[PDB]
Amino acid sequence: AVYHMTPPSGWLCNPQRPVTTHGAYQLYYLHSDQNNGPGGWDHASTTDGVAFTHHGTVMPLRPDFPVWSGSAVVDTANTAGFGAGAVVALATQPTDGVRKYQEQYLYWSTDGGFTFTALPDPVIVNTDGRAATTPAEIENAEWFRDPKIHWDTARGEWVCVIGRLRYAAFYTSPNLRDWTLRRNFDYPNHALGGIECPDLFEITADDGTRHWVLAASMDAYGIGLPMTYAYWTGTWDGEQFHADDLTPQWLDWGWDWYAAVTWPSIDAPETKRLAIAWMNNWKYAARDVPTDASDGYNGQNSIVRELRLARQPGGWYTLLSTPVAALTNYVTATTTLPDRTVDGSAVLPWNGRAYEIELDIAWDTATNVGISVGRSPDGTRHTNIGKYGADLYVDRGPSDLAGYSLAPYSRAAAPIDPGARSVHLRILVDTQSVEVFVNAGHTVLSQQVHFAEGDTGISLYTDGGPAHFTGIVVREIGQA
Repeated sequence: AVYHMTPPSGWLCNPQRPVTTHGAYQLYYLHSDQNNGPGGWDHASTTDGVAFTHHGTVMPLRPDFPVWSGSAVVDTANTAGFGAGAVVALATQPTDGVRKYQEQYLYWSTDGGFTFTALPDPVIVNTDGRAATTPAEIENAEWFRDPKIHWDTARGEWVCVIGRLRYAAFYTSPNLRDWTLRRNFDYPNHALGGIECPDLFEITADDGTRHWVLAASMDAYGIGLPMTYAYWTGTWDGEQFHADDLTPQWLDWGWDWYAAVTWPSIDAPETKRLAIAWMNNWKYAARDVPTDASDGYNGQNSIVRELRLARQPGGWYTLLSTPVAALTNYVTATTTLPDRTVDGSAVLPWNGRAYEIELDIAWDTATNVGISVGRSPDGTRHTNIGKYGADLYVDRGPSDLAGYSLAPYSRAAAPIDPGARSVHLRILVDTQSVEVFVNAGHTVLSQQVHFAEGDTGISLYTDGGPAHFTGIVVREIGQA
C-alpha cells in the first residue's frame, strides 16, 4: 500500500482508539506474528493521520495470555493515581487462557503511551464465567470484551462500554480501577450483529447542540445490511444509554471497514473526529494474502476519515465522512481530463495504481453508469463503481485474483435515491484497496481489492443511454 498503514511484518488486526500525546496521535493495533494467531498491542505514531511511524509491541502476548481490543485514555487529572497525564488503558484478556474468563485488564504508561506496565488484577471481572454452567451461560460469558472508555464531562466520571452477545454493558468509575455496573443497552433487530469494538463519545453538531453516540462493529449481512460500523445517536445519563431511534445508521457500506475506532481531532475535538478501520472482513480474514508472499505481512488499515454531525430536517442527526484533509500533502501530480459524453464505454488516457479520482456523472435514460478502476489492458480485470436502481455500487468481482478470490462478496452497495440523475464521486485507489466517498460523504464504501501489477487503467461506461462525465481530475499520491 502506497498510502495506507500496514504493519512492518506480520498480521494486522483491530485498531485501538488513538490517544493524543507528544503533539501526535498514538495509534495502537492488535498484531500477531501468525495470521489470525494470538498477539497483543503494537504502537504507531502519526502527526497528520496519513503517515505512520511504527514503534513495535507495547502490550505483548504472554503464554496462553493474548491481549485483545480495548481502549486508552490520558488521565490528565490523575484520577487513577498513576500520575497526571498517565496513559491508562483497558484491554480484554482471557484469564488462564479461558475464553469464558475473558475480562478487562488495566495497563498504564507514564511516558506518553510508549511503554506500559500491567496491573496484575483485572479491573472488571467476568463473574458470569465463573458460574456459567449451561451452554447459553457459557456462550454469554464468552462475549464480554472490547472496553471503550469515555470521560463524561457532565458527571465528572469515567464511563465504559463493553461488547456482549447482542447487547452492550456499561460501567462507571471515578478512578478507572473501581467499576460499577450500570444498565445494559438493548436493541430490537438482533439480525444486525452482536456488538464488538463498541464506541462511545460526545460530539457537537453543526447547530451547536451536543450529542452522545453509541456505536459498534456489526454483521447484518443476513438482512442485506453492512458488516461494518453502526451507530445510535442518543444520550447517556449515568445509568443507561437512550438511543434517539433504535434503528442504527451506518458509516460504511463496503466489505472492509471493521472494528472502526474514532477519536477527537487536535484542532477541533468537540466538533471533528477522526476515524480509521481495519480493512478486512471476518468472512475471509483468516487466510494468506498477496502481501504475505510479496512482503511478509497481512492486512492494512483504511484511510483516516474526518467525521462531523449534521442536523437533519425533523430533528435527527447524522455523521458525514471525508478523507483526512492532510492527504492533499502527498499529492505528487494532478491531471485533469476534458469533459466527455460516452454511450457504451470509453478508456481514459491515464494509468496509475495509487491515486484519487474525482468526477461528476450526469445522465437521463441510462439505466447504469459508472467508472472502472484497476483496469488491465487485456480487458479482463477491473473494479466497477456506478449507479444502478437505488444503489451506488462497487463491484470488485472482475478483480478477483486467482488464489485469493473474494467471491462471493463482490458487489457492495450504498443506498442512493433511485431518482438521482447525477452523482459526484471521490475514489481513492491504492495497490490493495478502493474507497468510494459518495457525494457529500453521507455514504462511503471501503473494500480491499487484490489488484495485479498491470491493473492500472480507467474506463467510463453506460447502459441504456449516454452520460456526461465532467470535472474529471486524477491526483496521483506518493507515500511519505
